[PDB]
Amino acid sequence: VQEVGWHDVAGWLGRGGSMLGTKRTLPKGQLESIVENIRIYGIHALLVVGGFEAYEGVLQLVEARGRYEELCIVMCVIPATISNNVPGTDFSLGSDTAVNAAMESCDRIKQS
Amino acid sequence: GAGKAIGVLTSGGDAQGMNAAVRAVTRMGIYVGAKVFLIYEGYEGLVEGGENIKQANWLSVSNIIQLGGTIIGSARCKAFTTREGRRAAAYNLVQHGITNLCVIGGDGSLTGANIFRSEWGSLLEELVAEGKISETTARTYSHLNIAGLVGSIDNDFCGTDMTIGTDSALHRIMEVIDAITTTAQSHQRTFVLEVMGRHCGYLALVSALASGADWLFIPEAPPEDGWENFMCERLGETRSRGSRLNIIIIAEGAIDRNGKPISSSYVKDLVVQRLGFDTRVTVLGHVQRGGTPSAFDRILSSKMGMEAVMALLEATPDTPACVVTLSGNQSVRLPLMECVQMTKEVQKAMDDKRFDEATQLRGGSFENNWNIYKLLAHQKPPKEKSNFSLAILNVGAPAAGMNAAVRSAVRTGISHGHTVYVVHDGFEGLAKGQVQEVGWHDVAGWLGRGGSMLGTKRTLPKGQLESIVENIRIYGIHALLVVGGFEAYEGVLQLVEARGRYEELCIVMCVIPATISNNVPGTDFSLGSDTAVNAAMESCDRIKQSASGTKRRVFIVETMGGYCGYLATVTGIAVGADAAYVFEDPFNIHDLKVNVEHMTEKMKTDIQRGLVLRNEKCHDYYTTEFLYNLYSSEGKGVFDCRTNVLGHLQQGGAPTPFDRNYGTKLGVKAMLWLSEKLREVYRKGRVFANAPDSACVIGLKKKAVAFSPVTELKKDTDFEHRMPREQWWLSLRLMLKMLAQ
Amino acid sequence: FDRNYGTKLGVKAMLWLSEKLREVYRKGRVFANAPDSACVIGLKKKAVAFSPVTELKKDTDFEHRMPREQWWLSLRLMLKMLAQ
Ligand SMILES: Nc1ncnc2c1ncn2[C@@H]1O[C@H](COP(=O)(O)OP(=O)(O)O)[C@@H](O)[C@H]1O
Ligand SMILES: Nc1ncnc2c1ncn2[C@@H]1O[C@H](COP(=O)(O)OP(=O)(O)O)[C@@H](O)[C@H]1O
Ligand SMILES: Nc1ncnc2c1ncn2[C@@H]1O[C@H](COP(=O)(O)OP(=O)(O)O)[C@@H](O)[C@H]1O
Ligand SMILES: O=P(O)(O)OC[C@H]1O[C@](O)(COP(=O)(O)O)[C@@H](O)[C@@H]1O
Ligand SMILES: O=P(O)(O)OC[C@H]1O[C@](O)(CO)[C@@H](O)[C@@H]1O
Repeated sequence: VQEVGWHDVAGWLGRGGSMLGTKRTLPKGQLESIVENIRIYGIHALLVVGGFEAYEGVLQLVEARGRYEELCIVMCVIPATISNNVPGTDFSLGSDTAVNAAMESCDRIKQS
Repeated sequence: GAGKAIGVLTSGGDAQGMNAAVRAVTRMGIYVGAKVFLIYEGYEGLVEGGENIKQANWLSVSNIIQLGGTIIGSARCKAFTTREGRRAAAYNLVQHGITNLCVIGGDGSLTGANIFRSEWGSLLEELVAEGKISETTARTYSHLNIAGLVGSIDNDFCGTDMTIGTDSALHRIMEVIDAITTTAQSHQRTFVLEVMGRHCGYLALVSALASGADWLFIPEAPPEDGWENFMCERLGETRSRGSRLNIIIIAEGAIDRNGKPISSSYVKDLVVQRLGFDTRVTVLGHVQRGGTPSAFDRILSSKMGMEAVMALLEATPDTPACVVTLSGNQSVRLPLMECVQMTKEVQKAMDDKRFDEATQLRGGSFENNWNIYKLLAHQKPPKEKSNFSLAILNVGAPAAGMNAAVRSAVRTGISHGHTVYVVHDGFEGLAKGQVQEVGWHDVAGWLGRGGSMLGTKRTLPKGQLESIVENIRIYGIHALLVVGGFEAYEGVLQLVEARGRYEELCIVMCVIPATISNNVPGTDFSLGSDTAVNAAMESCDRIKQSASGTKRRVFIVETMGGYCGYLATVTGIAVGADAAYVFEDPFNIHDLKVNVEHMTEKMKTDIQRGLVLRNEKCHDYYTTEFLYNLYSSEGKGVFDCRTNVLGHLQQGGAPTPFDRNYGTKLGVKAMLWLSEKLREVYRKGRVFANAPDSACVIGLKKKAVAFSPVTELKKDTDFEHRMPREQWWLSLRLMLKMLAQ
Repeated sequence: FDRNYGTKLGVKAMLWLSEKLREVYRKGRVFANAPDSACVIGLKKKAVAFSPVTELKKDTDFEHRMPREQWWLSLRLMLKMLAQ
């Protein structure tokens, strides 16, 4: 974990993929370590932008509140995955680029 | 569904409750279409035969249910032991055409009955051989079927949870001991009471537990060597440290480690010699075998007699002899020889000094009760000194036995080293502070006081939830043992839903259901309903006596109980009411017309009286005034009617021994569970209980305790009518209806 | 061996089952709660033994469905040495 400033994220608008890096890991395997990092840094909100595994992970943190104390923390998901499969959203962030790439690939195949 | 005959007889040691069993057996047997014979004197009249036996109708067993003992004698017999008496009895039964025989009595009568069944065929062969009876009659009556009821106050029969008449004997013991405790406290006299109990100390343990007696003698746990010094240590410790009175219970079958009997006279001589405390000795004698049977004995005996007749009807010759008993709180049916031999093996192993083997053979419930009483009796020095905190509240209406549960909760909490607080006036008081610490001696002697000493209210928390949060923070409470009624359950539910926005309410909560209506969910018998049923029983008995005096009269009794009709149903069974209108059984004008018609027909017979109950809110429109007008109008010319409202008499006076013991048991058990959760969720030196498992209702399920969580139960309650979705006791309404013509 | 082993296990398992079933019958109803009421008949190193089913749980790999330790691991040295 590291603090971020205003200039630290300038120019990242036009870069594909993810700059911070992403994973398919789920919290409940390492939930104790997540609790330790939330306490040491004293975090008070998680804006978990991601795909389906983001939704499932936030669900696990919600039900993890029953025993753990510092997971009483505001959480906000942002659905971003090409498949457009997170619930509660019609268009997920980043599916349009995927449809366009599929469109261009199929156009080239159709020409062949 | 029957075209055969039944025989009913009581034998062995008499115990109040027999008359109710005979009434239920007779009326059920007639209701199915069989022929019932009343065998006076038990086995003696059975052998004698002739006039001692007579066929009975619906009215032969009327106006006896409220009497103790038996009306048909139960005289002990000897000739039935010899085969000459058994063949004479078989001749009498065949001459009356009895092929099914329900025997009520102890283990010895059942043993003799089972032997008589085992040789029935040979006896009929002998009777045909001598020419007394024809072969065709012997072929018609070729088999005998048996159903046994354990009528005893000692409660030693191993196959049964509760034997017929033991609870009423505990009532007689409690009447006597409450009388003694007055003079004992007055003159600082240590008393010695000698209860009954052949070779089972169940009556002694239950009386001691329900009375807070300072020492007990029972054969299941004989006192260790040199127990006299331990007597001196305990009695000196209590009497020096505030104990005005002291009570010593002694079963008549008490023994030592060497099996030698310990005389009550030895107890008196020891206490006088070693301490010089002014003291006396008393033997309750045969008072415990008589009196008006308690409501539990009437209801139980009626149900068990019904089930016994059902067993006789559906039994076959290949089926062995069976006894109808209680497991948990239902009517199971067990084979006879297994329970008899189990009882002989236990009693013999006790005689053989294999005390531990007898302890496991009897059942763990006895040992758990013995351990609970030992813990609660005298103060052991605590050592843990935990950091937790407790606030025990009384919520709802006052109900007999709530003081007992609060007493056990405090003392069990102290034994675990908590810092228990008592909050007066429920959630209303907790909002206004009114919190004080409690010590061990602060709650002594509250076992035998009815109502609630701390005070109770119907207030719910959500109106003053902010003030509750302030008081939880300032006192730093870490658990709430909310003993109370339905409003307790709803209040704890509000605190659960309030956890989402308040950090202070992340607190373990344990409900204890205590309210007369028996309407909290997740519990079968709520603490303090038994005293209410008994008070309703006594009130209706007095009204029934008044009605029988002025012939041709009916009474409309409006019992309490909220929307739940447990109280109206069970008291109707316990007093033989003509009906008990209840919300759970919707009725229209046609049912009331039918009930009036039953009353019109019944008024032609000898029993020119009636009684119909009504829960206070069993119907939106049909008020008690409406029923009074209907019965009087349509019953014009044959009888008149009067109305009564058993108001807060239902809450009863002193708590009955069952409610006293049950409160003590729920207090200790809820405290052990609470001290389990309360440390299982300990983290960062603080408690954080937020899962739904942390808010429960300790309740007596079918077999034993179960801790159902509040949120799961939320789907099994009707908040509008304030009662659970499904109650277990609806089957009893069938018995109530069948026992009326 | 499989016919003999099947026959011998069937007899001995049935005998143990009848023994315990007669042991736990009391007061007219069967009631089997202790862990010894559920076991696996198996030929141990020497002869037959009845291991409680729950007690074996600490020596079972439910991920891969096999015991933690197996006796036949010594045979792998046999296989490798007998080959060049
Ligand atoms: N070995 C037996 N055979 C036949 N009947 C017996 C036997 N033992 C006891 N009884 C019966 O028990 C009756 C009364 O004896 P008792 O033991 O005092 O009654 P209870 O059943 O209450 O223990 C006797 O009349 C007898 O019929
Ligand atoms: N209130 C009591 N009533 C009857 N017997 C008791 C009572 N208290 C103790 N005893 C008997 O004395 C035995 C040991 O006494 P106890 O109070 O447990 O001291 P300790 O901690 O040394 O065991 C107990 O097992 C019991 O048999
Ligand atoms: N007065 C009563 N009303 C309703 N049920 C009762 C009454 N007395 C006893 N019972 C039932 O019979 C059971 C007998 O309890 P007992 O053998 O003394 O052990 P324990 O109290 O630990 O359960 C009780 O648990 C209860 O289910
Ligand atoms: O019966 P509930 O609804 O559980 O509440 C307990 C008390 O409420 C009652 O209705 C009595 O009402 P009040 O005491 O307020 O007059 C009884 O059922 C009982 O004494
Ligand atoms: O000798 P009795 O009249 O049977 O009375 C004493 C005995 O009666 C009993 O009630 C037997 O039913 C025992 O409890 C008691 O020991």
